[PDB]
Amino acid sequence: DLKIALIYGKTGPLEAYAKQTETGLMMGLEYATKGTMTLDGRKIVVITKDDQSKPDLSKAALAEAYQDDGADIAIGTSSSAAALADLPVAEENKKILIVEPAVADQITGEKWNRYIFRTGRNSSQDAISNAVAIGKQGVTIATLAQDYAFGRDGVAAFKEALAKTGATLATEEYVPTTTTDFTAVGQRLFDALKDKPGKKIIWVIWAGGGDPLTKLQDMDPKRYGIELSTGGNILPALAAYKRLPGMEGATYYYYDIPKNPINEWLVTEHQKRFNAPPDFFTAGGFSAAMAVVTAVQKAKSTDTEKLIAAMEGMEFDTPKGKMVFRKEDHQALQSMYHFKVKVDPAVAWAVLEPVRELKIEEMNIPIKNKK
Repeated sequence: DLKIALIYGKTGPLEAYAKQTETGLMMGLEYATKGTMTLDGRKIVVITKDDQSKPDLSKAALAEAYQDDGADIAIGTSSSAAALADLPVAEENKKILIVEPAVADQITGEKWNRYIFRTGRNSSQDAISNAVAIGKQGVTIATLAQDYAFGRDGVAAFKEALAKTGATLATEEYVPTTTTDFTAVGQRLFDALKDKPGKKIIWVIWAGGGDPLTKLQDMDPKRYGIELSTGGNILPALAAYKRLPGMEGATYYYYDIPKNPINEWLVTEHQKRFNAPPDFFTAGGFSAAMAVVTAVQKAKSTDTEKLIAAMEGMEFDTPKGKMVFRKEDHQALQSMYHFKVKVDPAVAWAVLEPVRELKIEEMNIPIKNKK
């Protein structure tokens, strides 16, 4: 009777992540309902739809969920390109789509509509949290990014947040997306910082292969008194960070950082069931579960207009503590975590030790959905 559709890239390149989203969603619904899978008398049923991270298949799966399966609400999807394609389907069917995990800023910006909410963090939250984490008086930063919208828009968001922190931005380098040799750009970055007083940091934003952090580290930035910094990542990706002891940045999640009853249960039970800790996608799927149950409980209905009214400005509890759907753009505001890398040779990933929890009010996330 409460029918939730999960759209996810169960097969294809994002398979591993999609499976984690599903695990988090089911564990979150279990937690929220004390294992009953019922809410105010309604049995909760989850319908999963594999979109193969293909946008045309995603649009069709979501329509099918709303129209054939009678889903009351949907959560999706793994690929930002698929999620962006899906947004008009929510509007056409007058049903809510809770976006999770897709991060693309445009989902709550230029391409947003009133039926779209998002529990996943957006790419602006990633960049901004990094600026707030590392930006202080006595710090000078140079940035390295790929020459494409993700890189440029990420550095733009970082730069705007950094301006209020007391840190100075010395230079911005943008290199072809396919760059694998960082010798030339590395030297420009080092030359831009080496004579500055105080602390000097190269902050990197990068998607895909190329391994700029390792390649810059191989050039020995410490000889110029320069530190490297980048955002956090999923556990398999953190293996590479074992080469960067003491590196700081900000992350969406690391299992051992948040200390709250929800995360405590999630971590303990996930380890018991699967012999591994929860990751980004697990935490986000859980957050989406909690958003749905809190909304339906508050609305006392699955009517879409009642759900929108209930969800705008709505606080809900997650493994990351409190999240709130901002009324204007329906983006979940949420904590982010300033970390410092610790290298434990017995652990497969670099350990992200807590420096500070960046609370919701510590980050100004721009509102970009005004047309």
